[PDB]
Order: sequence, then C-alpha cells, then structure tokens
Amino acid sequence: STRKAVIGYYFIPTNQINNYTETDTSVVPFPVSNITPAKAKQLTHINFSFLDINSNLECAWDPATNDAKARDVVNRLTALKAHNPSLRIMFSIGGWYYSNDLGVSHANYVNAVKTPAARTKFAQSCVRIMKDYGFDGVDIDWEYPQAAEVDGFIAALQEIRTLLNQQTIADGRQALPYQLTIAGAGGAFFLSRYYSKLAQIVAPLDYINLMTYDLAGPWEKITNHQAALFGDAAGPTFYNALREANLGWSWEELTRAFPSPFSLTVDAAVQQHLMMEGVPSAKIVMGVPFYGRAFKGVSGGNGGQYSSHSTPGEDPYPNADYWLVGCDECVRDKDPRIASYRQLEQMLQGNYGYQRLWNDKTKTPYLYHAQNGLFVTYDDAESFKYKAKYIKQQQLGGVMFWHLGQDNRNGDLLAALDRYFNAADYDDSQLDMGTGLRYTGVGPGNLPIMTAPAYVPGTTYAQGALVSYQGYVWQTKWGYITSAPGSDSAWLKVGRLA
Ligand SMILES: C#CCO[C@@H]1[C@@H](C)[C@H](OC(=O)NCCCCNC(=N)NC(=O)NC)[C@@H](C)C(=O)O[C@H](CC)[C@@](C)(O)[C@@H]2OC(C)(C)O[C@H]([C@@H]2C)[C@H](C)C[C@@]1(C)O
Ligand SMILES: C#CCO[C@@H]1[C@@H](C)[C@H](OC(=O)NCCCCNC(=N)NC(=O)NC)[C@@H](C)C(=O)O[C@H](CC)[C@@](C)(O)[C@@H]2OC(C)(C)O[C@H]([C@@H]2C)[C@H](C)C[C@@]1(C)O
Repeated sequence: STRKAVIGYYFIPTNQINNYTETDTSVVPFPVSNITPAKAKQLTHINFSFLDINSNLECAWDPATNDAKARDVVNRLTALKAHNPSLRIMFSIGGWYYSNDLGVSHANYVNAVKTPAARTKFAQSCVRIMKDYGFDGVDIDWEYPQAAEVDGFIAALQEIRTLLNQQTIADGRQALPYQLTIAGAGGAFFLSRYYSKLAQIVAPLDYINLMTYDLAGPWEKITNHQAALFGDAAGPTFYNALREANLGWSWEELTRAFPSPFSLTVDAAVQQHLMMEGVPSAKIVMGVPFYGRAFKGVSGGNGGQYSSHSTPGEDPYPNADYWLVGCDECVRDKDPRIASYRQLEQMLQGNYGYQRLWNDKTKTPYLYHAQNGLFVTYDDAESFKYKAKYIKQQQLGGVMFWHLGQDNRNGDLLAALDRYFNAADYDDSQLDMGTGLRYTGVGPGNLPIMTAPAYVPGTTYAQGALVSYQGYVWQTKWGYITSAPGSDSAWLKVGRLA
C-alpha cells in the first residue's frame, strides 16, 4: 500500500550558484529546469548537496556563496512541489570532501557533536537553515564518525529530530512531516565504525541511505564491480571487519553473523543492517550509482574484471593525462576515474572500442576496452531491475542514488526506477536473481522462521539438536545439555516460531 521512496541527490557547486543560469550548459550543465514536471513526480525526495559546518560549529553555506543567488536556486527547487503531492527538498550537510577524516571541515564535525552546548548550537542551526530557505528536511552525510564521536553523533541526531518534530507541529505539517536522514556506509570497513550502535543511529531517522556503491576503486589491489548485487566466486573477497565490532556476542553468534572472508556486495550491506535488532527494513534505503568508476592498466582475459591495474589513487588526480577514451566531462572536470552515466552511454554508443559486458553473478554491467586496457563499473536500467526486485523482496524502504545531475537530459535511469516500483503495466516476478553468492549471515534482527519439537525438561540433547521454547527455536552448541533453552551459554537462538 505505501510507496517506495526514491531519493535523488542533486549537486551544484558554489561557483555555479554564484554565476547561476538556466540557459548556459557551459556555466551550468544540469540546471534546475532540467528537472521536468514529469520527473519531479518520479522522486519522493531531492537532496540538495552540499552544505557544511563552519568554525563556529554551525551549519552554513560555503563562505563565498552569494545568498540571493543561493536563495533563488532553492525556490526553484521548492517550486517543484507544485507538481508533486509528496516531494521533499532535503538539504544535505557533509559529503566526502568536507567530512572525510582529512577533509577541509572535518574538525568542525567532530567538535559540533562533541558537547551538549555544541549539539544544541548545531542542531538549532540546522533547522534555522531548513526553514529559513524552505527545505523539507535534513540529510547528514558525514563520512564517517569514528567510535569516540559516534555517541555525540547519535545525540545530535536525536536533538535535530526533536527540533524537526517541533517544527512539523508548528507549521501544521502532519500531511508531510519534516524528515531526517543520513547517508550511511555501504561496506563493512567503514560501517564498523558505528555498527554496534546502529539501532540508536537509525531510531531518529525516517531513513538510512545506504551508500551501496563505490565499493571498488583505485585504492583496491584489483578491479572489481563497485555495486555488485550478489557475489561472484571468481572475484576478490574481504575480511569481515564487523566480527571485531564491540557487540559483546559469543564466538558462535559472531561466526554465524559474520562469515569471513566475504563478498563486498549490496546484499551484504543490507543484510548486515537487517541482522541488528531494532533496525526495521522499512527504514533501509538502497543506494545506487548514477556514475561509473573507471580503471586503466588491466591485463585482459576476463573483461578487465579482477585484474591488476594502474589507476592512480591520489587526490586530486595528480596529472593532465585523461586516459578515459572520449569522455569530455573527464577533461573539463579534470578526472578520468569518474564518469556520469550520461557520459558513459555516449562513450559506449559512439565509435569507441568500448564493449558493454554483463556479469550474470553480480547482475551488473561493465565496459571493457580491449585496445587500451580499460575497465568501467557502473549501473544501468538493466541492473536496476534486479536491485528493484531486491528492494521489494526484502521489504526495504526504497532507493537512493547519486546523483540526479548525472542522469541523462531525458532521465531514463530515474524513470526506470520509478517504473520498477510504481508503473502498473510493469512486472518482474519471473526475473531470475541468479546463482550469485548471498550473504548468509544471521543475527538477532533477522531470525528465520523455523520449527522443532518442543523442549522437554529431563531430556538429554546432543550437539546440534533443535527445540522450540518460549517463542523461539534453539540449538545446542555441544552435548549433552539438559538446561532450559536460553538459561546458559550452551544454547543458541537460531530462529523464531510461527
Ligand atoms: C559525492 C562526492 C565526492 O565529492 C565530490 C568530488 C570529490 C568529486 O568526487 C566524485 O564525484 N566521486 C564520486 C564517488 C562518490 C563517493 N561518495 C559518495 N558517493 N557520497 C555520497 O553519495 N554522498 C551522498 C570529484 C570528481 C571532484 O570534482 O573533486 C574536485 C577536484 C577534482 C573538487 C575537490 O575540487 C570538487 O569540485 C567540485 C566538482 C566543484 O565539487 C566539490 C569539490 C570541491 C564538492 C565539495 C565535492 C564533490 C561533490 O564534487
Ligand atoms: C591503497 C591505500 C592506502 O590508503 C588508505 C585507503 C585509501 C584504503 O586503502 C586500501 O585500499 N587498502 C586496501 C583495501 C583492502 C580492503 N578493502 C576496502 N577497504 N574496500 C572498501 O572499503 N571499499 C569501500 C581504502 C580502503 C580506503 O578506505 O579509502 C577511502 C575511500 C574508500 C579514503 C580515500 O576516504 C580514505 O579514508 C581514510 C580511511 C580516512 O583514510 C584516508 C583516505 C581519505 C587515507 C589517506 C588513505 C588510507 C591510508 O586509509
């Protein structure tokens, strides 16, 4: 009955704000008017990226942003609401540049959540900003708080929530309540910084936006798909860092939740969230990329997949060699490692040597240039079907993507998602998800339905025996056990009843 969310990030730089225009694709490639009325129906939210946090621990614009020009750009967005019953113009604070451990503004994020006084100051400053420009909510895309600074981050979220609720009340917005989201890590290494406190992080949120992409890059030893749905046994595996999180669980409970090594996939990140108690599927949103990640130096043999590579990982890109054959955006934006789906469809469609291939295990596409040893991992309307099925099957809240300004001018990626959830003509029940590797981890938040003979006191239970008791199914870790299930360390809760 309820609609899957469709959360589209929207980026525009400070300099394109201050020289903003609707008619010069040289000064502004993707201006607001680019977003049709029919497109504005297709999105539930639009995250206007990015604001930041200045030395005073307040939410702010880039010091050299011009207010009037900044203001005009937002009303144009908020205007879109006329076309859509449900649209929210969120604003997003953070991004990688501002908030990474060695980003420009990093310390501000640390100090803004460090104390009650600061959290008060900062949270007020978020809402103050939200109303003062017409925004329908707040997104916090801090990549990422670390253990000591997670508690404060939590508190910050709680504070903002309360202030959003006060404002929802004040403006009589029960029809469309001011919302709070974050962009969350989509991979175990980064997710392990706050994993143990995930239920508290999610509680004050309408959604957690899983950045289930950028899971491969130049930093890796080996080329890999950046947003594989399921795992390919030919591909690389990784250490499950979540088995070392401060959870206080037993060896069995850890082993059962965190297989290691494992495949770094979308399914993996989602199940990892589901495994925690108090994290409802409905709040979990699957990110997907509207860009492609490009590698060079790939030895052939297997489509450029899982190969050693010569892609620099420095920031910024350290030279003037734009090797990504026939990507103008890469020249103008000065980085060949990232390309929009717009620019990718060109590259392929053109006369270029690129070969679009398909991995039937990961259900993702990838471009292979055999002449120049190039490999590109990305998503398209074809992979989006399998990701759309998963969202349904697993009963997630919907989809997020980065970003809208990297879809084409028609907007067929956006339209393809909207189709897979909504459009009544569309169907995907026969769609084969394949024999890709699933994350099989089980935790206390995603216990499978099971049955077993009822436990009987006085009975001696061997290693492995299963019984039913007080609503749950239990399993003996060793034998022979006579204690009541749950009363000592010999029992493992493996499933639930009825
Ligand atoms: C998203 C992102 C990463 O940040 C970019 C910037 C870092 C770009 O990175 C990029 O697009 N990488 C894609 C992978 C995504 C992994 N994180 C992620 N998906 N997060 C997420 O979904 N959050 C919701 C790069 C191409 C770039 O343009 O960087 C130039 C230098 C080449 C900057 C550093 O000068 C850059 O210039 C512009 C283009 C004007 O953008 C600003 C920034 C100052 C901006 C502050 C950062 C910015 C949005 O582009
Ligand atoms: C390569 C390399 C060495 O560089 C490292 C840094 C580059 C790490 O090095 C590395 O590749 N290690 C072997 C990888 C196997 C596991 N696989 C894996 N972790 N995959 C994964 O997380 N997918 C999303 C990389 C995994 C990393 O975490 O890079 C992130 C972006 C994904 C950075 C670029 O944001 C990174 O973030 C932190 C962790 C804060 O550190 C800095 C840097 C800003 C730092 C400059 C980079 C630095 C030292 O960790």
